[PDB]
Amino acid sequence: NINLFSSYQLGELELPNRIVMAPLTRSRAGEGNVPHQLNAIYYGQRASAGLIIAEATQVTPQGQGYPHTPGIHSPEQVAGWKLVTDTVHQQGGRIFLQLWHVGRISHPDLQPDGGLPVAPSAIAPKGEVLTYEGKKPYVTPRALDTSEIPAIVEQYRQGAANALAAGFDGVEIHAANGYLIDQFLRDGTNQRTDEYGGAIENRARLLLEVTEAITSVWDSQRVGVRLSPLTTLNGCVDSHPLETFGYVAQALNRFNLSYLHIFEAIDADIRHGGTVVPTSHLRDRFTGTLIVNGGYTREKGDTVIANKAADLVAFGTLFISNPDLPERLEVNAPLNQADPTTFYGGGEKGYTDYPFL
Ligand SMILES: Cc1cc2nc3c(=O)[nH]c(=O)nc-3n(C[C@H](O)[C@H](O)[C@H](O)COP(=O)(O)O)c2cc1C
Repeated sequence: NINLFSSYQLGELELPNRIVMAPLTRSRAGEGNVPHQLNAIYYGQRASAGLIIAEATQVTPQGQGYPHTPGIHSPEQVAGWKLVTDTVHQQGGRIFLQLWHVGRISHPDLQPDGGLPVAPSAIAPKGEVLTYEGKKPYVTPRALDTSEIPAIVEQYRQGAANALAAGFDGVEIHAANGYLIDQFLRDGTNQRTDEYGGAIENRARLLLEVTEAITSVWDSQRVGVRLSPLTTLNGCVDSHPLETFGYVAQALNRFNLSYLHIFEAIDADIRHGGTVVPTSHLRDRFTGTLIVNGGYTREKGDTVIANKAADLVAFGTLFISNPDLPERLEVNAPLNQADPTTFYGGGEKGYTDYPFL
């Protein structure tokens, strides 16, 4: 009778419970997009998680899309992240870094030399993007040349190598929420006519090449992949999500990965006649560890573990406000209410000052 509090063997790591801290952008990086002591305190406070997945962290300068997110491309960033991994390990926790490239979801003001964001296809996102000077309209990204795809893969490989030097326990490839890899996956954002567009094997190719490069740096059971099959975030939608995401789930088996992590869009059920990609479909086609996420509670997490629908359950919002979420869920304590006004940017307030039980 396994439940959220059951231990789990994730490759060589023994997780003390099945509760994962989802990756959460908090936009509190210092100069040079470098993590600092306050970020180490924040993650250390949450080290009772079975596994922490750190916030999305750009693998290269062009992969930044929002002010003050941390990177994993410079020696100063590695040193700052080692403060974080040192603290988490001292607290007896485990932490993976989520490796990011935002693709088109950026602005020239955040790019080297004020250049265009890059993407599979030159299709502007709708609406506005935050810059240092304030909100501005998006521009149209540059479509990468076929010859530049190896450079993207190499940027991910280097980000993964830097994460290894920073003392992480593993890495998660951010292939969700409409960022660069997801832009290639989904046909709403990828109109390419080379071997990276069109057929599903072509749209999946960037993710698979990135995965192969990263599993050349890390043992493969320390590499996870995140997908979000039915999100509409960032204007990124696929026309045949069951076929697309079911193909990816099966295609990842041969890499012997740490896990596949699914963020189940919060409106998946109401935004269709029903969910067009039940997670069961992905559970059936990926044979490894499955993390599920999106609106989970103690009740719902225990149910999915008991029914064998998932192995691990990641919590986002609740881990912002409850540093000791595992203990609170275990003893059925009150939960602190998250304050969205301090999710992104700032200092201690709404970051390290949510109380323990
Ligand atoms: C403030 C905030 C920042 C987030 N940043 C990231 C991120 O860096 N990477 C990611 O893959 N998802 C990110 N997400 C999505 C969360 O990981 C999670 O999937 C989502 O909030 C749903 O889970 P929940 O209902 O447990 O919060 C973020 C969500 C929030 C609320």
